[PDB]
Formats: sequence, structure tokens, C-alpha cells
Amino acid sequence: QISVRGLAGVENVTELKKNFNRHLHFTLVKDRNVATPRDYYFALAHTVRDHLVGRWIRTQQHYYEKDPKRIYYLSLEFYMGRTLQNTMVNLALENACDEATYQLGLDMEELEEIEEDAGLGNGGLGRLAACFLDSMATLGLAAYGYGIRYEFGIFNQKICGGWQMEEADDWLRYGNPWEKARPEFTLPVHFYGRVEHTSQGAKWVDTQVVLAMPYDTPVPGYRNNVVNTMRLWSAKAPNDFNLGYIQAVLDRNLAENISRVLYPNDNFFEGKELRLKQEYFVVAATLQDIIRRFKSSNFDAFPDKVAIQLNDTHPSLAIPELMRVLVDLERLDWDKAWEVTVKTCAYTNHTVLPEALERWPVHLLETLLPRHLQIIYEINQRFLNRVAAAFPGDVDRLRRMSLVEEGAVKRINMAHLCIAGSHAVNGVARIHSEILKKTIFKDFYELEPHKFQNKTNGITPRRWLVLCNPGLAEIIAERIGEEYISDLDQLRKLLSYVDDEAFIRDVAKVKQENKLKFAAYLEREYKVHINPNSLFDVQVKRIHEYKRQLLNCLHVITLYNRIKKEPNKFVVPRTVMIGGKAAPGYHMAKMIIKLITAIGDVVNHDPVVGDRLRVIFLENYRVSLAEKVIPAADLSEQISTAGTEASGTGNMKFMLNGALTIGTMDGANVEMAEEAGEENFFIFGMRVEDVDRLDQRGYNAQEYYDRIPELRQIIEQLSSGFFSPKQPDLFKDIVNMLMHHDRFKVFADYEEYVKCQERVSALYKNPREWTRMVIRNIATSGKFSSDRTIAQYAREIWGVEPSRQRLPA
Amino acid sequence: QISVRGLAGVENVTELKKNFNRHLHFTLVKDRNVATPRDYYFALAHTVRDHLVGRWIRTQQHYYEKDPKRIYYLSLEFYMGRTLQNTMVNLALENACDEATYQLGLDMEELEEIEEDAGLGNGGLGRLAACFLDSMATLGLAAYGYGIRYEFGIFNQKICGGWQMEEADDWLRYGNPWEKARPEFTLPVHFYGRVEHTSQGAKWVDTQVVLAMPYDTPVPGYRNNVVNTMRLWSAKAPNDFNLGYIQAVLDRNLAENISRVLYPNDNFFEGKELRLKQEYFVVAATLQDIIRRFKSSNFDAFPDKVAIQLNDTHPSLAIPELMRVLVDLERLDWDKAWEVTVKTCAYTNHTVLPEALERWPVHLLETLLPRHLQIIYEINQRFLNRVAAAFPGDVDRLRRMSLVEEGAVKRINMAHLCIAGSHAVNGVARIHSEILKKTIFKDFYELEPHKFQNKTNGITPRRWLVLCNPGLAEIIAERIGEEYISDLDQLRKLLSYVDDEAFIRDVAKVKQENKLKFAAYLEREYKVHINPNSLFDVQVKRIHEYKRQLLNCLHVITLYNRIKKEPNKFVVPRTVMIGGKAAPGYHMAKMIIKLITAIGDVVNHDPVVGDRLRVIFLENYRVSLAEKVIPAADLSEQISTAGTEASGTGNMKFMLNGALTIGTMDGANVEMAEEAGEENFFIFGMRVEDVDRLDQRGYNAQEYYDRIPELRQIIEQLSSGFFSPKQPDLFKDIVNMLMHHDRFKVFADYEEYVKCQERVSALYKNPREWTRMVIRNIATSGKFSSDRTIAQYAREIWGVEPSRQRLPA
Ligand SMILES: O=C(Nc1ccn([C@H]2C[C@@H](F)[C@H](O)[C@@H](CO)O2)c(=O)n1)c1ccccc1
Ligand SMILES: O=C(Nc1ccn([C@H]2C[C@@H](F)[C@H](O)[C@@H](CO)O2)c(=O)n1)c1ccccc1
Repeated sequence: QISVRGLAGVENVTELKKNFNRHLHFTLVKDRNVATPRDYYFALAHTVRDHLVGRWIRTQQHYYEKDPKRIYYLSLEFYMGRTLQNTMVNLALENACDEATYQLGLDMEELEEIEEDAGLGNGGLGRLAACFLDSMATLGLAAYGYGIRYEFGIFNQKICGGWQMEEADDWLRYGNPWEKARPEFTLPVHFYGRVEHTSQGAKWVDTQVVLAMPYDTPVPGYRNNVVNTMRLWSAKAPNDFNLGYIQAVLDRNLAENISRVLYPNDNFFEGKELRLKQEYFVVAATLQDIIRRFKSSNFDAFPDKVAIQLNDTHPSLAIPELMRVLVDLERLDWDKAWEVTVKTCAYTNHTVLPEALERWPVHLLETLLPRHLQIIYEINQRFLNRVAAAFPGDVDRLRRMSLVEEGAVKRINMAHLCIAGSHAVNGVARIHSEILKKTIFKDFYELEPHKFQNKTNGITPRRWLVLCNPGLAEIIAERIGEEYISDLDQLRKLLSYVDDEAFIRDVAKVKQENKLKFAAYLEREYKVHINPNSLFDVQVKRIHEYKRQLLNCLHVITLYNRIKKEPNKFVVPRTVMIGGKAAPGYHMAKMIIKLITAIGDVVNHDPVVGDRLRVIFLENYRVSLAEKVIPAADLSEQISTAGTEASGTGNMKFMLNGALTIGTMDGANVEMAEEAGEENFFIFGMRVEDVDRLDQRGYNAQEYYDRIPELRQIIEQLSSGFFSPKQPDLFKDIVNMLMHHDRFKVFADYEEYVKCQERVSALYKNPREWTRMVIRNIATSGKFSSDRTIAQYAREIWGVEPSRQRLPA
Repeated sequence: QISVRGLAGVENVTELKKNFNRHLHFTLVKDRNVATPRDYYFALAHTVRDHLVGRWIRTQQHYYEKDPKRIYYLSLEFYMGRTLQNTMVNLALENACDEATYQLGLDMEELEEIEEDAGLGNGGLGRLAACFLDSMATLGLAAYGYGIRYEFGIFNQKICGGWQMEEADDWLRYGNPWEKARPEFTLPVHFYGRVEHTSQGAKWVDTQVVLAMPYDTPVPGYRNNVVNTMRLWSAKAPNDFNLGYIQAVLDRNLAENISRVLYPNDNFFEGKELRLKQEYFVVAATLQDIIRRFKSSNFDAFPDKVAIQLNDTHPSLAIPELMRVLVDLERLDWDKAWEVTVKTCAYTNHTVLPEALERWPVHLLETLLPRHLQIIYEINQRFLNRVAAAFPGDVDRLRRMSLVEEGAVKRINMAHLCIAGSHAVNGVARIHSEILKKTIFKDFYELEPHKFQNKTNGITPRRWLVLCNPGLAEIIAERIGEEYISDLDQLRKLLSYVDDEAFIRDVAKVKQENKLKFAAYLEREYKVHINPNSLFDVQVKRIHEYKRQLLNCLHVITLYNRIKKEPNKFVVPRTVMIGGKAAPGYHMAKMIIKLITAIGDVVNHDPVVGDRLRVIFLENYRVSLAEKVIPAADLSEQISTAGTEASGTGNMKFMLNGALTIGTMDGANVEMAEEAGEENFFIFGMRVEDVDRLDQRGYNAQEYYDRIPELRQIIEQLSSGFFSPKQPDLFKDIVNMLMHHDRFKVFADYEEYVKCQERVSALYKNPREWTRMVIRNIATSGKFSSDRTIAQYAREIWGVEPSRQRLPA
């Protein structure tokens, strides 16, 4: 139907149809008379999966023969979403499967909606890992993603009476056709026990054993016949476990609880024992697998054949675990072992918020991992000896840099452990990486400046354009060809079309079609009625105070109050959509969701407003929903307080898909504006330096309330019960926080934000000039492909060359 | 290679080879370079499974079109063993797969050993259910087996220092290629809650819900293209379950514990709540499935289209559950509902031992199943009104017949509930069925004589001859053809060969080959050295006092003592093998295992004995081990105290496979001896009437000890520490039980048993006359095919005609 979706040859279509029918009969054990749409989805998934296996076996055989340097990406989160369409895209099978299913009397898009998301992450950090796997395969790198196969991923969010409710995400209920269990490569992991010292070194004894069983999922590169592996570990009790009789069998559950559920708290550290067990479990099983594979090729060459990338500090125990194995089991001396470890490991930081840093109580490590605690103390002593030699007499530096934090409870700072034991430390956007060198890791940067790098985040143009926005991918390919899909810098060629009346019309037409599709989806699956001619104003991301969904709320109420003040005045109509999940224990985030729905309840039912303003809370935001709403957006809200969002990646998805951005100079927004030109971006608010000035002086929210009459009115409406008539004091916590305890200075950016929003509305009144600015954004989005990002990791950290060359089919 | 194993045609062999290679590549995702024998087993299992699915789909479609009366066999145990060879046998694929695998460079028998047993039962009752499924499919009946998919079946038994140790039977670890999950047919099951009375009847409210997810396994008939279904339910928590957050997800395990593990106690009732939940879970989900299927065809015709067979009282809650559904949900009046229930249900009793009867505490039923308790009280009241009208003034009869037992704790007698609510009640051998009418159910037989039947047990000649003893099946088919495999009465034709010198030699040759094979197996997999020329004397069955493994022990010690007394005298050499699992909490049974190994330790290492006597404990006895040892046996020990073993089925397996029987006149032994002729059986000991005489008088074990010098010596050896030098008093519990508290009168049968054993040894000295008696046994074993048994259930209980006609291929 459309060219970017590949060929639908007679031979291929014929073959797909017969393999579909074979799977329905032999694999699903059904006939057409009893088959449900879910059966049809599974028959299709099994048919596409068959096309992967040949390439998967030959890719792994090739790595064994050629023995390249292997890249191991360790993460506690992989936010993968759905797999069927992504696989078809990367294999050039989409049009053929479309034709084949059409001829069988089926609608492929309907079958695609049956697949569950693999929701094994919370947000940006987990989705980054997923984009990275796609780019590593597309660039022909010998890479493996290693994680945990959670039985329950991120909860499903229901909204009841305006409140978030959590439901278990039982994503494996119907089975997962993409994974292959490998019970034959099961490995033991040890917990508790104690340390014995012999003549021949330390011994970790009397441990409890949990088994780690791997499940492998294929990761196809874009049309290069490369298929890499994501290996996820599942916890199993050993068979002599606890072995009155009935209870001993039932208690096997205790061991298997390790892989049961993803912790849903992002940007807030809780020192729970089960989380620590999860972190060690992934690290210990992964490291045995790495060493196994290396021996099947003397540890001097270890860093030449192995790179380990730590996705934040979550897998930081890799550092002392690798030391444990090299020293205790392989009997290398300390200094040699340490050299190998440092050259092998590298660490990526994703936040500067203090409450998000992992600082584990020593008493936990003492009981659970007694040998690792001893290794950490020894690392600390030797590291601080170096600091002392470089900065003699600087006793406070020693306290600041220690891996051991003194106090009420002693803790281990995992970020300090990661810097000490890695040859490279990177932030995730230029501004973030600079803040690391100047503030939180300043001491470490002074000691070892060579370690610190930047690697600005990116997104995969496969999932985030071709898959989710085929209409836009097509009008682009018509002018410039198909090469941009794996070389996104080619989008620059589109600047020579900014005055092309045909292109302008095509860009605007694709956006309108996207909005109609999404406007209909809202009514079908959620029974809500929106005007598709309105400006689609969207903020989708996890709910946190720093992301300032509340500032968005203040603008919405301002617009409503202005309308009620002058009802017969013209305003540009808007549909304001906000979505995202809150962490189950985060009270303020749950209150913000309730406020948004409460505003909707008032605004959406005021007859004087008409269809000039609508406020929609988008329920259960997740990867598959993102693929729908992002192509439909006109305005992307990226309004975190300057200095708080390390990079952002949602921002990049919106830029690629033809939305304009309103945002602060924070995270990757700075580089986006630099690429597109500041004239083509809606920048507002305090810069980082302005925030610091305000902190030195002292932030007084009262000053703003006193001097801005429009802001005062809103606060009075909130306090008095305007948005909660039956429960007048419902929002008192929100008002109190805003007035007296606001870490993120919502009031301070209010005036400039409202002013900037007026400028957005002004441009939207001129469709032709709106679209020309859109083209300037899409055309300059090339830097933000994760192919660029991964190529920089490869060259500057891992020491390997990317390859765009195909393997034989 | 051998004719009974079918054809190996060029076309078939070619096809099997290519489908094997396809499964290895696409299903297992391996090449030949990395494949292990387990991979090869799975590729073969998937290849054979493909041949079932066509017939499975068309069998079930046929039942929908023709709408026959459906038979539902409810059991908490299905002791299935391995599936691969059984499937090949029933599909006539064995020789072809043998050829195909040979040509691929593989040994099929080696791959067969990789499959795990489906150990979802304890012993005779569970294995009977498995033989029954095979016979129902072979006789073309529209039958479904319904049970629980336990994650852990009967424990694996290890012997450590002579003691039994239990290990979890993690049989699903590598996957089960035979089952198909059907998450689409998931059904809710309710627990706890309370009863409300409305104007329109009772309502069961405020319940906790557990989901029941079915898994279907194919059951192929013997070469008739019929494939029936065994549907096993798995427990799942609902997704809003318990829905701080982390714990609520982890607590889902509580619900899912219902299907976690098989209770390993046979013949001893424990009133554990988890067991009650298991019993209701299977009944509630099964009954919804039955009704669903019936509606897709007015409840008057219900008994015309449905039969429910209760395998003991374990699924007895079907009776009040069916009443609950018909009265509370369908709104039938009580009397009509009861008529339907009685005509639908039938009950099979498997034991007379008082401690095995299910008598559930009323307080358990009150809390867990409040509505069912009310229904049971109402059933009881109406039943006792009938007893009172038939036997006016007989107040003690009313107490004896009540479903409610009075006392310390009130209990419900589930056996009484089953008789009241079933149109048929049967025992499992003629002697057992007579004991039911004369003793434990005498009152019920007087009230409703028409309800009571006999159905003597049987075994399937597919698993228990063709599969496990192909050598014997072949020499038989050479003379009389292949028809006997589904018409076992044809074995009578073999009587005309009792004087045939060629046949005599062939029968003896097959036995010797079986013994050599098993003698080698013992050395390979268990490093133990036996003489294959010795008489193989075997007792394999679950360990219980009533089965009298201890009497066997007394004989063994007698033989050892006689040898030591006159070392240079000739005796017929024996290998005495005893095997079977003990229930984890049964102390005496665990002591008996230790005694057997302790005797072995002394006997097997006495240089004066030589290889004239060996005592072997066969570890981890289970279905796959039975298939090995039974064809190797010369002597079958069936020596329960008269009146205690309801039928036995192991006895029948040994008779079919060319062992002679030493046994009491108990259970089916009586009918076996009647079929073969008493001259061709080694019968000894008290009859039932002799046991009763002894009970009236009072059993005094001292009298035997005082009057039998050989018995006194053994007891003195046991007490003094002869068999436990380092632990002289180890066996004091055993001696005390024998001397003062022996319910099963071991001493009373001792003299006659030893005498009878001398007669066995005498016949074994004359190989030709031994074999002629063997032929007379095999020739008269036809009555004990489960095809005969199932045909009687069909005609006399279920009201359906068996059919040997094929479905189209
Ligand atoms: O800080 C935690 N979890 C985080 C931290 C940062 N991030 C984001 C921030 C965003 F700027 C960036 O674009 C994205 C990819 O780099 O990472 C995120 O998604 N989860 C955390 C995790 C577990 C426990 C406690 C805190
Ligand atoms: O009595 C119980 N469990 C039994 C009872 C009898 N049986 C056997 C006895 C045997 F004679 C017969 O051949 C075979 C088939 O009919 O059944 C058996 O294998 N389990 C029981 C079960 C659960 C809890 C408590 C007791």
C-alpha cells in the first residue's frame, strides 16, 4: 500500500498464508470455526517469529567464529512495548503480512492491538535501554541486553472517581511467543552465609542458593539480517529447597519472589531488601554467563573482549562481584583484578535529584552479601589513599568522597562506587554532564578528569517514526528516499522544501489524519468527545513535582477564567491532554492526578466554554499509547524546572513527529533548540543560573501571589472548593505546598509561561507558518537518533567500530 | 524390526525426518552442532504430537455434531507416567520413528528416557484413572477426565543412609509438550463469604474469587483415530486481587497455592483446609464446564446427556454443588433438582480402612463453603425421613446412617453423602463389593439394594504389555495375531500351546532377556550387582502396614538364617526386590524402609551367602520404573492381610507379564486364581473368615513367638541389634508393634507363608514346568483388561454402548 512498508510479492504472500494456516492448526490446535481474534494474533506472531530464527542462529554462530569484542548492557528495566509490528518493520515484512492477512479475511491492525506491552520498565531509563538494543543491532554490534524477567511489569492504571487505582500487569497470562526458555543454561546465585579466611584466601560459605533460569528474546537490526539477544533471568528454587512436607514445597515461593514484580518507584530510593536481592541476582547470573563465554573464546585480555555498561547504579554490584570472582575464585592478585575491572566497566548517570541516589544501609549488605561488603571497604580504603596523596591535608574532601557515608545509619553510596570502579562516567545531555562535573561529582572530576564524558540521549527512528507514523515516513521518503531511516541526519535535506507548497500541504495533511485517528480512538475505547480542529496540547510522562504538571494546570485554569471573563471573545480552541502514572506511595503525585480530573469535570461541562477548551486525563500511559498520541500532537509540553530533567527522551519523539515544543532550557531541550534554532522553539522561564540566584536569596512564593492578580484568583479558587464543591478542602495539601514548600518554583515561571503560551496560540492561527516551523523542527531532529548516541558509546567508551554492512540472508 | 510395532514405510520415514529437523530449527531454535539429547527428545515429541492434532480436532467436532451422552470422570489423581511411547503405540508410529531417528544417527530408546513422568497420583487409585482414560478412548466413548494440574506431583524418593528423603518433583521445569493451555476458557471459583435469604431464594455473597485455567492433554485410543481430552485446572489469582503495592502482588501466591502440590498421603485422611480447597476447586470449575457444554447442545434431559463418575469421595462436593447450581441459579424446585442429581452421579469406593474415610469437620465447611453445608443438612434431613419411614422406631439405624457424625467435633461423612446422592455405588473387586454390602454399608444396602454393584478393576494391555514388554507381545502375535491387543480375552487361544516346545522355549527366552536388561540397568543407573539366573522375587507398591512388606522381611531373614545354619546345602538362589514410597508423616512406614536396607547391608555382604541371596530396595518406584521391573519379575508378592486390599492392580500387571503369584485370598487375587485355576497359583494364609474368627477370640502375637522357634530367633535378632550394630535399639518400635499392637496379624500367616515359599522354590528348579504354569497364567489374564471393566461401567452404570469402530483418518 505505501512504499516504506516493503514489497508484497506473490511468492512471499503465498508462503505467509500457508504458514499462518499451519500455525493455526498445529500450534494453536484450532480450526477457523472456533478461532478468536487472539488465536489469529498468535498464528501471525508465530509466522513472523519463524522468519527471525534463521538469522538469529546465524548471527550468534558468526560472533562465535569471528570472536568480536562483546558489549553487555546491564539494566534492571527494559521498556520494550509490543514486538509484532517492530519485527515486521525490521524484516521488511509489513506489506506482505498486510496482504496475506487481508486475503485470509483479517485486519492486521486489529490483530496488532491484541498483543500485550512488555512493560518491564517505568519510563525514560527503561525505554532508553529498549531504543539502545535496537540501535546496537542496527549498527552490527555484538551486544547483549541482560535483565530480569518480571512476572508483573509496571501496573495498569485505572482512574476511579478521579483517583489512580493500580492493577497487576499480568502480561504473561496468554503466553509470550517471542521468548525462548533456556532451562539448560540455569546458573546458581548465592545469598547470606558468612566469610571464612583460610591460608589460601577468603571463602564465602553456608549460603542460600537461588537458581537463575534464562529466557532469550530476539532483537532484530533494521534490514541487515543481524539478530542480537536480550537475555532475562527468572528465579527458581532448587529442588532440595527446604527439604512439614507440604509447607516446604509451598515455601519455594519465597525464593521465586525475586523475579515476581518490577519496583514502580522512579526518582525515589527505597532501601528494600527484595530490591537489593533483585540487583544482586541479575549481576551474579550475568557475570557467570560473561566469564563462561570469555573462557570459551588469562584475564589480561578480558577488557579487550568484554565491555560492561551499567545503566545507572542499579547493577553497581557488578564491580565488587567481578572483583570477588577474579580474586576469590580465579586467584588473581588485588591490583591486577582491579585493573581488569576498571577497564571493563563504565557507568551512566541518569539524575541529580538527591532522593533518587542509591545509598544502601551497611547492615543490609552485612547480612545479605557479607563478602561484597568486605570488598567494598577494601576498595574504599585504597581509593581514599589516592585522594589523600593527591590532595594532602584536605580532610573534608576525604569525608565527601568516601564510598561509606557516616551518620545515624552507615550507608554505601553506590554512585561513588561506580565512579571509582569505572574507566568512563557519562551524563545523558550536555547540560546534565556539565552539572555533574561542577556540582555533585566535582571532587571526582578534579581527581580523574579523563573519566567524565557526555553522551546525549536519542530515540530509535524505527519505532518512533516508521512504525508509529507511516504517513509521515512516506511523504518524507517520496522526496528524499529511504536511507534516512538508518541515517537520520539526512532529514536535513528537507530544509530545501520549507517553501514547497506541495510539501507544506502534505505535512499538514498527515498531522490532520493522525488527529482524526486519535480523536476517534478516544471515543471508541474511552467514550470521550473531542474537537479535531483544536490545538492538541499534550504532556505525557511519569507524574512528579519536578516535571511540573501543576504549572500546566495553572495555565489551563487561567484560560478557563479568561473565557468566563470575556465569553464572546475569540480564542484558539485547545484540547489539553495530560497523562502518566504515579508511584503507588507518592501522595502529592496522586493529588495532582485528582486535580487534573477535577479541572476536567468543571471545564468540560461548562456550556459557556463550548468546545473551545477540553481537559483530558489520558489513562494508562505506556509505550503502545505513546505510539498513538505522539503522532497526533501539535504542542509538546517539556516544562521541568531548569536543572532537574537530566535529558528527557519524550521531547525528541515529539520533535520527530511534527509537534512544536514549549519548554524550559533544561536537559536535551537546550540541544534541540540549538539544532532547530531558538526562533523555531518556544523557550521560556528561568535558566539554571536564575534558579541558583533565587535559591541564594530564598524563594518566597508569597511575593508572586501578592503581585499577580490572575495567580491569586486561581489559588483562591483552589482553597475555597471551586473544583471540589462537596469536599471544599480537598486540595489544601497542594495549596500549602505551592505557598510554603515548593522545591520546584512553580510560581516563578508562571508569568513567562502564560505569555509564551499566547505566542503559541498566535502562530497556530496561521496554519502555513505553523507548518513551516514544524518542517524546520523535523528537518533538524537527526542528532537525536539513538544510532548517533550508540555510535559515540561504541567509539568513545567501548572501543568498537559500528558497521552498517548486512549479514547474508 | 518387530511386527507389533507397525510399518516403517519410505514415505512416512521421509516425512518424520523432515518434521523432526523443522522442529529442531524453528521450535527449539538450535542447530545440530549445539543440540543435546534433551533437545532431540523435544524435537521427536513435537513431531509425534503433530500427528495427534488432526484426529483431536475431528474427534471433538464429531461429538459436537453427533451429540452423544458425555462421560465425565472426576478424579484428584491421574497417574499418567510418560506419554511419548504410549502415543507412538496408539498411532502405529513406533517402527517408523525408530527408523527415522536411526537414520538421523539417534537412539530412540535413549531419547525416551529423557521424558519426565507425569506423577500426578500416589498409586493404585491414580493409575486406575489413567488406564480408564486409555480404555474409554479405545472403546470410542465421549469421555473427559477432569482433575488438577499440580505443579509438583508425587515427590522423588532418595535413600540416604537407609532412610527415605523427599525431593520436590519439579516435572514442568523443561516444559510439557503434550498440554495445550486454554486461558480463554478460564472460569471463576468462589470461597468463604456468607448466605443471604431473599424473597427469591438464597444468595451466596461476599466471596473470595480464584480463577481456574484449563490445560488440555490428548488421550489417543488404540488405532481407532479417536482422541479424547483430559482437562486439568490450574489456579490463578484475579488481577484486582488484594488491589502495600509490592506485598499485594506477592500475596497472589496464596490463591495460586491451590494447584501447587499433590497430597502424598494415601489410605490416611487428614482434614487440611488446603486439601478441601483443592477438592472444591476441581468440582466447581468442572461443573460449570459440564453445564456450559450441555446448554450448547430444560434439565429433565440432563441425565440423558451427562454422566458424572466420582473416583472415591474426593470429588463428593459435586453432589451439593450440582444442587446449588440447579436450585440457587437455575431456580428448579428441590425435588426435581435432586432427581436430576441422583440420576447423573455415581460413586466408586476404593477402601474399607476406617482411617482412610473422609470425614470433614463441620466448622471447616461452615467457614469455607457455608451454602454447601446448608444443602448437606437439607439432604441429610430428607434422607433420614426416608430411613425412618422404612424402618420405623429403629433409632440406632438413624444415628448410623446420618451424613452428620455426632461427637467431640461434628463431622460430615462424605461416603454417606455419595451413597445418598448417587444412582450407583460400586466396589472394585467381587470380594470387596460383598464386604461393602455386608459390613460398612450394610444399612444402605438394606434401604436401597439396587444401587450396589461390583466392577472388578483392570489394566490397559497397551501400556502394560505392548509398550513395556514388546518381546512377549511379539511371540504371542506370531501364534494368534494382533487382535488380542484390544480384545484381551483372545489370550485364551494360548492354552492350546501349553505343550508346544517351541512356545515354551520362546516364553522362557523372553523372560531371560527381560531379566538381563533389568540386571544391567541396576548396574548402570544404580551401581548394584545381581545374578540374572536367580529367581526375581518382587514386591512393589506403596509402603503400608496392611500390605505386609514386613512379612516379606521375615521370610528373607528366615532364608538367611537357614543358609548360615547349613551353608553347604543347596538352595534356589533369589534376588529379593522391594520398592515403594512412604507417606512423609507415616513413621512406621519409614521404619520399614530402613529395616529393608538394614537387612540388605547384612545379607549382601556375608561371604558365606555368596550370590545365593540378595536383597535390593528399589528406589523411587513410579510408573516408568514399573514398566521396567514388572516384565523382569518371576514372582509377584501380593500378601496383604485378607480383607484389606480392595482389589490391587499391580497383581494384574505381573500376571500379564509372565510372573507367578504368591498371595492371600484378598482383593482381585481371588478372581485371578479363579480364572487361572488354584493349582496354578501360590495361595496361602488366612481367609477373611479366619481373620474374623481370630478377632472375636483376640489376636495374641505372643502365642506364635512361643510356638515357632524360627520366628523367635528373628525377633531376638531384631531386638538385640543384629541388623543395627551401632544402634542396638533402632528397631524396638517395630518389635513392639509386632508383639503387642499388630492390626494386620503378620505372625499369624508366617508359617503358611514360609511353607508356600518352599513350594515356589521347588517349582523353579524345574524350568519347563515353571514356564507351563506361566503360560496358563498369561492365557487366563484376559478378564483383567480395563477394556472389560470400562465396557461394564458403560453398560451397567452410564447407559452407553462401547464402539470399536474407527473414525476416518
Ligand atoms: O532515579 C531513578 N530512576 C530514574 C532516573 C532518571 N530517569 C530518566 C530521566 C530523564 F531525564 C532521562 O531522559 C531518562 C533516560 O536517561 O532517565 C528515569 O527514567 N528513572 C530511580 C530508580 C529506582 C529507584 C530510585 C530512583
Ligand atoms: O484411601 C485413600 N486412597 C486410596 C485408597 C485406595 N487405593 C487403592 C487400593 C487398591 F485395592 C485398588 O486396586 C486401587 C484402585 O481401585 O485403589 C488407593 O490407591 N488410594 C486416601 C486418599 C486421600 C486421603 C486419604 C486416603
